[PDB]
Formats: sequence, structure tokens, C-alpha cells
Amino acid sequence: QLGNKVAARNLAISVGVPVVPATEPLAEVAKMAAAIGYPVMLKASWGGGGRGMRVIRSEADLAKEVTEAKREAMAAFGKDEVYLEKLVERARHVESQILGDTHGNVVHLFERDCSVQRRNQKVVERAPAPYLSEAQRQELAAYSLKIAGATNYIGAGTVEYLMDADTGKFYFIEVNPRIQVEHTVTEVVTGIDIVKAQIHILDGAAIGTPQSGVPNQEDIRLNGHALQCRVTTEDPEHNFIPDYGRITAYRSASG
Amino acid sequence: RAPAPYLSEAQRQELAAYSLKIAGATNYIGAGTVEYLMDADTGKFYFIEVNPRIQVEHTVTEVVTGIDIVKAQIHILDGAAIGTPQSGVPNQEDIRLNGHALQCRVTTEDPEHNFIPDYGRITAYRSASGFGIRLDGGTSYSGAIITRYYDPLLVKVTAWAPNPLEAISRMDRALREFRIRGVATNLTFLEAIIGHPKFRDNSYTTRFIDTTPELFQQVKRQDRATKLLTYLADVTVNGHPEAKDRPKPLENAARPVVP
Ligand SMILES: Nc1ncnc2c1ncn2[C@@H]1O[C@H](COP(=O)(O)OP(=O)(O)O)[C@@H](O)[C@H]1O
Ligand SMILES: [Mg+2]
Ligand SMILES: [Mg+2]
Repeated sequence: QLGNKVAARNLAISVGVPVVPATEPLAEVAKMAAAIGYPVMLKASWGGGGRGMRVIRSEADLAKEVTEAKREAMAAFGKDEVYLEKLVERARHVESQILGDTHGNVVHLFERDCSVQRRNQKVVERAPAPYLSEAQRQELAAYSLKIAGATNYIGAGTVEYLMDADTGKFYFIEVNPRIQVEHTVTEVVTGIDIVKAQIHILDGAAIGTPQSGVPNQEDIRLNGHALQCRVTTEDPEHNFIPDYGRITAYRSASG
Repeated sequence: RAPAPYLSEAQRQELAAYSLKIAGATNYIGAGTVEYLMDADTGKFYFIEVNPRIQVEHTVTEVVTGIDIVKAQIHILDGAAIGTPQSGVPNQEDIRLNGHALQCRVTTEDPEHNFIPDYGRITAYRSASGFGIRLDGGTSYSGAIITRYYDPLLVKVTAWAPNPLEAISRMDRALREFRIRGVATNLTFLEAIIGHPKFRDNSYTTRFIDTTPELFQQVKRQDRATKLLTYLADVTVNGHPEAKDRPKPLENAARPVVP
């Protein structure tokens, strides 16, 4: 339901959560793309690895590009389904963290900003999204609970959205039905162990009880701010090519 | 530990009110601690002494209240006012407890030799992090040489969780995840304290360590890898007595393959 992006998007349309205008799956794209309008972002349905995407600015580009986009999606993801989505030209990436149990309770652990991106891959993530109003933040929290309730969501997953910088509108983009690399920032500002929750949950536990590791929605409270960086061997002075071999000395910093 | 988890909210408020009166009646500037004894029989608290400074244990109060104590010290001596966003500190009313913490200090004090600190080269050093774990180290690292002249301290470990039992097992997980080689540590002794029933159910007095032992104390270590390497080196250099003067298998013949 959430694996395929079109099916996921259709899910959200069905429970009243906003989306960007997107086509059906794709040898005559526009007509179709032309109904959406340019510019558009081409996205692999299924497989969403922080990118097999492509911005198409005009019809003359379409033929080479969709084809290429397809050979790649088959390459990287192995399923080959692409659809066109209307491009949000100026965008912030915000996302809701949700926990659902085997008994139908679902809670949000507020949002993260992950707009710090390198060609659509997440680089720096922050909790809460610093530039949000208390009401926008409640607006998002409520969509993600409608998305989770809808799929009787069991465990941890993430609901991701594009904020349109020009209007401050939200548009559901995808679900990740899994823990994420950036979960950690949500953990330190809420005090809630997401992994222990995962396990308590499939043990059959009820969210809101001590043995679930998860508070009732009303006792889930934001405390400060946090951000996460990933240290890699990608060498800034050598085209970010990943270095490797032996680490001979290593001292990380705490406190 | 922080908070002290055996206290009633009446005893905490009672304790905290005495402290603002020892402090106000000296116009104390900076950070300071007011120590009390508590008779476990009556639950009655006795003033004992004041330390006019940050203590080794400030980190637990930091993680449980989210107030940087060092930064408060500097801000305060810059002239800032308690309450101001630009002091370190919120108003009393906005000062709040959040879950639980305990600190253990990892050292070279040897349990297996009466707690004399060990000294020498640290050949391996890995420490453990993750959610709810704070470390205050910087002195140790592989290669480092522990001298006999100062403090035996290697690193201070602070573990946070929403309740005290979960904090104990967070500490227990991080402690046991530590690998320190080249020198002796107090890790086993730290692990025994925190795995103790009297610790888990908060019924220890100050006489607990000097009393419990229950030697604890001991059990050794297998050190199997080193043993195997010893064997391989021995047979590699000297040969095996059953094989060394007898015919030899045809050189690099195939390992057997399990069908
Ligand atoms: N329709 C769009 N318009 C503008 N930018 C987009 C659009 N769709 C995706 N992006 C950018 O690509 C990123 C990844 O999108 P997402 O659907 O989560 O793909 P993935 O499955 O690779 O995570 C988003 O954070 C956003 O920055
Ligand atoms: Mg994504
Ligand atoms: Mg004293």
C-alpha cells in the first residue's frame, strides 16, 4: 500500500491529505504530462532511495529521459514504474514520525526538517522543523495520523511532505514504512526510544502503557532542538570520492 | 544519581527549600552544592557541608534538567540574570525534572589487586554511545599512556532514560560494550554495583560497598583468542609432535568441501 508511490499517493488522496498534481504511471507521456503542465519531476514508483529522479523542463526532452529514467529504475530498484509529478520549484522537506500498535492506536512524535539535500538525498536533518508555526505543526501531525490509521499502521514509519516556500502549503510526497537514518534527532527532543518502541509494539504492547515504551499522545512533549550530521570518508579535496584503508587513530568528541 | 529516586516530592521540596536559604544567606555567585545526610530510619535530612564549585557529578543534573551548568557559570559571571534567555538558566518554575540519570566513572583502579590504579600503555580503546548515553572523557584513547601521577580516571559515563530501571540497563549495556586493553579497569566492579538487587530497589546506605561484598570480586576471563594464537604460533614454529617427523600432505591440496 505504501511501497508503490502512486498507490501511496492515492491512499492519501482518499483520506483528504493534500498532494501535488501527479500523473498515472507511464508510449505517449504528454498527453498526460501536458495535462499536469511543465516543469515536472519524474519519480520511480516503488524504489525510493533518496533518488532515481529527474527534472523534465519541456516536451522536447521527454523521449530521451523517461527512457533513461526507466533503464535506471530497473537498474537500481528493479521494478521500472515511473510517474510524473508536478515540480515544487521552491521547497522545504518536512516529515512526520508515527508509531502504530497491533491494537489500532497511532501517535505522532512531531516533525523533522530534512531540506538540507544533495540532489534529493538527505544530508542534514533537524527536529523539530525550526521554521514551523504551532498550527502548521498540528496540521502535519493530523495528516500523518489519518495516513497511519488508514493502513492500520504497525510499528514505526515516516510520512514525508513538501512545503511550498511560496505558499506554506504542504503536499504529501511519500511514506517510509520503516525506521529512518534521521530518527535519532526525534529521539533526543521527545525522550522516546523509537527502536525499543518497535520491539515493544510487535511484542503486542499498547501505546500509552509503560511496557510499550510509548506515552499517550498528550504526554509526548517537545524538548529543545537537535540536528544530525553524518561523518563519511567522502573526501572534499578529492571530488568527494570515498577514502578507505586503515583508520590508525580515531578520537570522536562527546559531552 | 539524579534525581535521588527514593525521595517523596515532599522530601524533595523540603530539601530544595533548605538549599535556597543556605545559598541566599550568602548571596552565592556561580554553581554550588549543599550536601545533606538522610537517616534512612526516620527519613530526616541533616545539613552536612557546602562545596563551592561544580562537582564531578554535575552531568546527571544536566541531562535530567537540560541546563548546561558550565555555560550557566560563565553567563552568570558575565553578569547575566537567572531567568534571562541570555543567562544559562530558566526561572525556578521553568526548571523541571526529565527522567533519570546515573554516572559511573571508569578508572584503572584494579579490583583484582586491591584497587591500586594500573598504569602503562592503552593498546585498545572503544567506548560506547547511542541514545541516552553521555560521555565526558578526552584523556584516554588507544596509544595513551596512563601515568602514576594523577587521577586514575579514564572516562565518565552518564546514562539517561525515562525511568530509573531503564537507566540502569542503559548504563549496564554501555559499560559492558566498552573495550579497554593494555591496562586494568574497574569495569567489572562498576557492573556488579549496578546489577545489585540493593541498588535496583534503592535500599543501600552509604555502608553498602564497604558492607555488601559479598566480596564481588572476581570470576576471571577466558581469553580464548590469545590462547589459540599461542597454539598456532607454537605449532607454526615448532611443528606438532605427532606430525613433525612423518610424511606430509601434497602441498596446498584442496580444503574438503562440505556437499
Ligand atoms: N514533486 C517534487 N517537486 C519538487 N521536489 C521534489 C518532488 N518530489 C521529490 N522532490 C525532492 O526529492 C526528494 C526525495 O523525494 P521522495 O519522494 O522522498 O523520494 P525518495 O523515495 O528518493 O525519498 C524530496 O525531499 C524533495 O527534496
Ligand atoms: Mg524520502
Ligand atoms: Mg562531604
